[PDB]
Amino acid sequence: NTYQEFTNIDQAKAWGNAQYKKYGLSKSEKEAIVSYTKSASEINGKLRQNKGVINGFPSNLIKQVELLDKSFNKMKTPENIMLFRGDDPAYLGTEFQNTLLNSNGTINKTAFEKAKAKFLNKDRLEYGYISTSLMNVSAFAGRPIITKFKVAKGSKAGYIDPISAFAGQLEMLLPRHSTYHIDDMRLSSDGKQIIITATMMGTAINP
Repeated sequence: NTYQEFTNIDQAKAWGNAQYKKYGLSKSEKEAIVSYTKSASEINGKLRQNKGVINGFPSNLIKQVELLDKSFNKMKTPENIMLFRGDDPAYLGTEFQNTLLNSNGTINKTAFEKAKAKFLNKDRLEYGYISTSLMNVSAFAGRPIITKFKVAKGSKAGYIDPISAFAGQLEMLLPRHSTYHIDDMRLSSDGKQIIITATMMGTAINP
């Protein structure tokens, strides 16, 4: 029914750190996660390019992917929670790359209508892992698309921030090959961003 939305950075940090302490990640799992924060766009890129098939990857990358997948057996959220992600125009498709944004920096309204027609009330499968934050952090202030994921209690989700190679993102990671349903899409008050609300469902990878 209701999803916890953190409104205070220290509260979010406190809750996240308490979750992390309980996971009991293996040494190999922690290594795989640290590496993921340094090289996510590459890993996620290869997963998208190959539709989740890792057979042709280098041996070290197969091992890293298997360790990440396995880590989510220890990383579940204990409550209904709201997660946040910032994205650039290519997230909506090649066609939006050079058309979503006006010269002035606002969302083009015709491009917006094409995006809702394409995505609103539809399912979407993501082959890569999904990096998110416990809040709408300053790092995505400049990003034209904000997604809010409703993640249900018991779902695979881990607070990896304490071992991230990068600071200040309140980072919660979700499994690869996950499906979410886009419930709503609207413009922000100042018209510079698309706010998407989505309900997270399952992943097809359960090692």
